[PDB]
Amino acid sequence: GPLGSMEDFVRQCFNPMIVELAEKAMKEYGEDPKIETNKFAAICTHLEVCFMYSDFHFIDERGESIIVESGDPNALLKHRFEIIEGRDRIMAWTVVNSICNTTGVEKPKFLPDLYDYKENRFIEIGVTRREVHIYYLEKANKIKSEKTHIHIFSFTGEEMATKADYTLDEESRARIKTRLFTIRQEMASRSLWDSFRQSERG
Ligand SMILES: Oc1cc(-c2ccc(F)cc2)c(-c2ccc(F)cc2)nc1O
Ligand SMILES: [Mg+2]
Ligand SMILES: [Mn+2]
Ligand SMILES: [Mn+2]
Repeated sequence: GPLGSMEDFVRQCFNPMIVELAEKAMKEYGEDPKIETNKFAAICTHLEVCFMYSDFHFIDERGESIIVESGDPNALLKHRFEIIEGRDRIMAWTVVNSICNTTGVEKPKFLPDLYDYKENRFIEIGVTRREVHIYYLEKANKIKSEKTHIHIFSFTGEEMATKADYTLDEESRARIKTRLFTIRQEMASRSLWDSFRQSERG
């Protein structure tokens, strides 16, 4: 088929909010979305996964965890996850330090992606175009902590998580996997997938 542009793909297939947050993150770290386009798409994909991981998960009146998949969460409910990824540097650390000083959970030395109020731990989300075990070890090596929980997804449906503790039910994780499959399939239709896959480094 005709070769599409990654710019077009990102703008067509991600919510404008996600795209805007990704552009802002790249600007902050000194890279141009129109030049490092595979990186741009990876940032959007990862941000979306972070959002999808948190979506629909609340804590109820009794203080335990439930899923409300409809946009009418009753007002006594609190979000189960705090989302860190997508915030600018200052705000991200502001949220992390808050959680930490408040819970006694010690401060991570690198920004994690989420905080889980049910399991009382930070989470690092990975999304990899390579094998999940190799990417898990890479993430883990920036952590000598042992406290930040790691959850890796690949575009082929494999996952790896710290202590084989997957945190979420099968259906929630399946939503994420389905979305990654869709992203892969659409990129492939535009002849962008091979390059995007091959461009991952570590
Ligand atoms: O797990 C993560 C991966 C990335 C990332 C690394 C390399 C890429 F090519 C793309 C994404 C990021 C990340 C998010 C925003 C940003 F500006 C840079 C890296 N975050 C994360 O939490
Ligand atoms: Mg970030
Ligand atoms: Mn992150
Ligand atoms: Mn991450």
